[PDB]
Amino acid sequence: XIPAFVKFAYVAEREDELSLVKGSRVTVMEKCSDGWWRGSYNGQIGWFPSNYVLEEVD
Amino acid sequence: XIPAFVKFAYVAEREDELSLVKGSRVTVMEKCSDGWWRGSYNGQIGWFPSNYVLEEVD
Amino acid sequence: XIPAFVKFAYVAEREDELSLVKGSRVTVMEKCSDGWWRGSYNGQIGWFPSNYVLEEVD
Amino acid sequence: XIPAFVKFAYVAEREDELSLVKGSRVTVMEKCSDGWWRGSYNGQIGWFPSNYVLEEVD
Ligand SMILES: [Zn+2]
Ligand SMILES: [Zn+2]
Ligand SMILES: [Zn+2]
Ligand SMILES: [Zn+2]
Ligand SMILES: [Zn+2]
Ligand SMILES: [Zn+2]
Ligand SMILES: [Zn+2]
Ligand SMILES: [Zn+2]
Ligand SMILES: [Zn+2]
Ligand SMILES: [Zn+2]
Repeated sequence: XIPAFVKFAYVAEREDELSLVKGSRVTVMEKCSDGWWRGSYNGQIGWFPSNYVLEEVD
Repeated sequence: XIPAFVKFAYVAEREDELSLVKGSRVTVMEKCSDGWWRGSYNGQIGWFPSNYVLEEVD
Repeated sequence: XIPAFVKFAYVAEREDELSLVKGSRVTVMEKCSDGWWRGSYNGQIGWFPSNYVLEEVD
Repeated sequence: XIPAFVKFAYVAEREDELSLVKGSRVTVMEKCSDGWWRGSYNGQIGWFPSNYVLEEVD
């Protein structure tokens, strides 16, 4: 599975979305061609807009 | 928007799924990395598993 | 199935939501305890917040 | 939040579904008029069909 870093804060707006905390690491489980990604953070799973994060370049 | 052709029949199992008629042409609007695609057929819009279809860009 | 009248305009904000036009009639197919309802209007199906509509009293 | 007890085992068939262990207690957070309920069990959150469970308010 694929890690990404939160560049911008995101407050979940629907119950199946994941709130993103600026500076944290999320695990991306799934990508959609429309730019919504599904991932996990701190025991929570859900959808977020991909342009709030940047995939880790290791 | 992209055409795909139905190889195997698929009965919608959830309310947001599209039933696929064998041999028919569907318009794929969206693709997700877990193999679910979203498309339309004869007025209807829904998700379906991509291993039941075959993409065209021929 | 159960008709309702749109009291307030709603512009769909996710792809599985239904835009509501002020004054139109929607068919409600499903209600959720959190207040999201699923219905159809003019060949479109999707979710909307129930407090934008009023169930028809006939 | 409301307890329900699992009568029949259920294997999650979609990524947003909850697997139900027979005999276990789940917390139902939400109910939809088509018979899908959303609940939690041992850290996990997901949808499941309500005819596999039995509500308590005893
Ligand atoms: Zn927004
Ligand atoms: Zn999408
Ligand atoms: Zn790194
Ligand atoms: Zn199936
Ligand atoms: Zn998926
Ligand atoms: Zn809103
Ligand atoms: Zn809900
Ligand atoms: Zn009337
Ligand atoms: Zn099933
Ligand atoms: Zn439903």
